[PDB]
Amino acid sequence: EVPAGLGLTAAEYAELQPTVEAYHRYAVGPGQCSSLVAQRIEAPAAAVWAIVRRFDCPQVYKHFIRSCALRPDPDAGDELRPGRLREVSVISGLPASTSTERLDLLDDARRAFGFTITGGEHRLANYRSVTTVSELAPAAPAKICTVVLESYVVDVPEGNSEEDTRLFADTVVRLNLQKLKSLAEANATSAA
Ligand SMILES: CC1=CC(=O)CC(C)(C)[C@@]1(O)/C=C/C(C)=C\C(=O)O
Repeated sequence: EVPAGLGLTAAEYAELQPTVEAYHRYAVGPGQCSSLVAQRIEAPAAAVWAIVRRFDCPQVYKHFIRSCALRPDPDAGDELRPGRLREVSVISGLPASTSTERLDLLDDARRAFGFTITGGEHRLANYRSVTTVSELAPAAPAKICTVVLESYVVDVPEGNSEEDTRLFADTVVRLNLQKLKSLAEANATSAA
């Protein structure tokens, strides 16, 4: 029952399906499309999640982001609560110059993250994203495998097709996850 084109095996998806059925699901309207991307990372689940949970600094693992600035505190000092907004700057030439994104879900216990795009300069509208970090622990002593799942839903512009939009989003998402992998694996190598 593994969704087509995912990148995860049957044994792996069987464990992750509760996390898939809980955090990654969407109601897709005629002018919308959704997708789900998986990334395997060889690194502890805490290290990967520690990078992902930082809403203030997405430019660390996110490929096309030159700089980012977080909006000042509406009465929350030490912790980033859901409802916070950030303003993201993107490299030149891309469909988007800049984006304003809001924190939707941050759960440290269940290791789930999410955010929505409100406004800015870009073609993609109403982009909702959910990122979960999951640990697959072998009963016998094997290497560490952490699986990151990131799903989204987005509106398709009237001039753009569904593939062209989805291919673009999948591309950005995977470059983000490949960087997160590269980063967390280099950090997990030096520590022990
Ligand atoms: C790099 C870039 C180019 C655009 O045209 C749209 C937008 C500004 C939203 C974007 O930041 C896309 C970000 C995506 C798809 C996922 C994310 O970051 O989690």
